[PDB]
Amino acid sequence: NAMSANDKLTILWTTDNKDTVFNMLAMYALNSKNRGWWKHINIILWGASVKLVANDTQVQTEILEMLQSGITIEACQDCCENFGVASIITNLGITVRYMGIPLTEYLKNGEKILSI
Repeated sequence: NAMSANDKLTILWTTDNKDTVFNMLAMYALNSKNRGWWKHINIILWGASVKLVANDTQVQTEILEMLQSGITIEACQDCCENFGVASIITNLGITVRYMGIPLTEYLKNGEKILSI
């Protein structure tokens, strides 16, 4: 059946704790992608994290490196619109879309999801 069933990691990134963002989340995602530990890595920006990414240039630098490595990053469009940052987030190369259906599907499909 499925040809990639154990090859994708999803991270639900809600935290705005910079220590955890830099030293756990970005470091593991980048190394995983670059070394082939995970063939596919998707990061969902939803919650306090959306404000952090919009406002913090050091975090933006990490976002750009992650995107360059082939990690996909999508942000909750409701959050982006409520916080007034959709243009900023889109301009970083992050996909902005309504996230309710996607998250539901990821969970229903039995994805491996680290909720940070």
